[PDB]
Amino acid sequence: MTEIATTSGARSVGLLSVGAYRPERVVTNDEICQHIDSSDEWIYTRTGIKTRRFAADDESAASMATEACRRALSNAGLSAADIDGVIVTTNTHFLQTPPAAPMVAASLGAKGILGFDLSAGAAGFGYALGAAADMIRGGGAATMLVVGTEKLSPTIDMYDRGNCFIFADGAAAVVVGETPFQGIGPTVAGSDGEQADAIRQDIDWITFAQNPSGPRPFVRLEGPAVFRWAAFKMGDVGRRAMDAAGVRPDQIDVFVPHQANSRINELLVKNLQLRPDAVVANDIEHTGNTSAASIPLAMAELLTTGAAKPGDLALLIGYGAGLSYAAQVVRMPK
Amino acid sequence: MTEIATTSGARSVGLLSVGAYRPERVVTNDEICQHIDSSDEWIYTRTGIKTRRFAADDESAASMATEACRRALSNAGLSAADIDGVIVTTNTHFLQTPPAAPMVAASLGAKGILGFDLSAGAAGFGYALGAAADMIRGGGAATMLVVGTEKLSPTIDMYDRGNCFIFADGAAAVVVGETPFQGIGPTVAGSDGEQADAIRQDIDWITFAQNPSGPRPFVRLEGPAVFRWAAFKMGDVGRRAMDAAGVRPDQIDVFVPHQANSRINELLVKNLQLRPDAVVANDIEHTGNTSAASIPLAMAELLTTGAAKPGDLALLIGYGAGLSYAAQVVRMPK
Ligand SMILES: [Cl-]
Ligand SMILES: [Cl-]
Ligand SMILES: [Cl-]
Ligand SMILES: [Cl-]
Repeated sequence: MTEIATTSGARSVGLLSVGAYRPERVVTNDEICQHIDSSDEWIYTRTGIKTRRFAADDESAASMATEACRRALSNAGLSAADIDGVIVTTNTHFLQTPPAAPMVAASLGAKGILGFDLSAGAAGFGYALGAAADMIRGGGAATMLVVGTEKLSPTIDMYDRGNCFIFADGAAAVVVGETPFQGIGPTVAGSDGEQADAIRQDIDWITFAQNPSGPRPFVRLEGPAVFRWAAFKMGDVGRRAMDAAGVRPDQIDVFVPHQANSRINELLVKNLQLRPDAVVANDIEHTGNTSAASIPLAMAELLTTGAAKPGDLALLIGYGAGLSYAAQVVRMPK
Repeated sequence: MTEIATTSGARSVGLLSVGAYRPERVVTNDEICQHIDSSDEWIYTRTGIKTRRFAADDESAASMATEACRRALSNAGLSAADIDGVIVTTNTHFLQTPPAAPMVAASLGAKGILGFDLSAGAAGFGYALGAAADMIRGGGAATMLVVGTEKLSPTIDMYDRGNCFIFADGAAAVVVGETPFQGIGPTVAGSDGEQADAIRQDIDWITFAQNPSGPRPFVRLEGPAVFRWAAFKMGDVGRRAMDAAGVRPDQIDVFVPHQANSRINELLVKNLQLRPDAVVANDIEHTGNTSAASIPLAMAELLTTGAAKPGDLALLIGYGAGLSYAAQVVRMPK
């Protein structure tokens, strides 16, 4: 008889670049406060958000992903031909099928490359990044695109005084490939499925399709439940990720938690025992909560301002719907 | 520069078991023929389908996935405590969020384990299995559940003369873990995003939500286009998968293509130059096309009839929406 072959690729993998796409339209707190009894002062104090970007009607999660990938490729000095696969992570691709990944690949001029869509709420980026790293190390690919993208705005109920000022749109991609030294730490992930209702679409699409003249679905957020969970549990997740990467808290240069709420993230900083001079992502102020796109958007922001430098040691922690979390230590890209 | 650590897992990974859930309700060709001009004879001759199963109204992709996982765990002699992660592959989770994986995990009594949803049409199982193997070999997990699940019945237009008799419901799960010998070969995958319309939801959920007085969304299949692509291209994909696994066509005991159409799979059998006595999955006769669930359901069927034996060398080829494909050689589970 015979034995199935065992193969592998390059074990040392890193981020070669990040590229970001932020839709043109700025929406201020004042504009949001047209339909709720609140204020700019209240929203900012409670969430850290001042403005956010909304995509145009002719844009989609897929279209924004493609643009982010184009920019990541340019920032890496690479072309579509250099990519072996693409993982699209999103929760706002509004078709059951086909998946966005093949269309994104085709738009980039690499229609034939492997790829799929990964959905895990905000934790989607960490899972997709870990999955790309795993695939590359295993020899299934040499270089990959991982893109987080969300068009959340069409799912927002603008009268919902719990979340209409939270969610927003955008996309950001990383090129993942072989590096001289290890650039992506082990994935630390998990969930709490018992709190699946905390971030949800309230009416499923089929129930809706069978009663379309009735209420339509919107995203709902049980804010305090998520706040409590994230603020209390993500510190341990961070410690596990640093432990797995073999780094001490005081070695982290840059902290990039999912941009859910500034107060949650501030509490995490105070729990994580980072250096006083550690750089902390605050992209939320002008980006809001872009779920799956949040972390790569925040990474791009930090590099843009120069607050983060290429090579900086970064701790990434994604947390959100499903109650799903995913974290890893990485070295900052270009 | 601070160095980043790397974990390592098992070298030899395989399918420990499969578990299958087939919904109670049997739907005959004639019962489908009620809103179209066709016959049982025609459907069977053209597609290889005699009956299919429909899930009840109180069932979902997620609920079926859970039951399939329960059975897979039983068939492996394992409990939920033995599982480190779960990947749900589906294209019919009818909520943008939360993802199904955490709720499946919670239902099984392992609310905390890592997991995510992966969408790639019919190729989803191959991608998820590949990702599970990659994660385990990478040391991110030791044992995983990979479950393909589909509730397509509510997306069927009974007046669609091209596909109303094609799609169906069901779920099947595999336990993936360390094995004495190599059980999962290298992943071979790719797509054709230029043919993204071939299998699609015709109207996106948001456009639909904004126009309730218009048509509702249904799944559409450009049958001939998919037939052509699969019949002409999947042979090469199979040969690539066998080559990567270091096995010859004449060493394959079992061929498990996606159950899209019996005549496509018959053509593939001939093209692949397999042994005269090689066994070809034909679960489609009483299952129809269950997209992501199709391959593991077919595997379970072959094991049920005894056509496949545990340990048998099997070629898997998933082909479907997005135009996505994923293939690998595996050893059959229990
Ligand atoms: Cl604290
Ligand atoms: Cl989220
Ligand atoms: Cl069969
Ligand atoms: Cl499909």
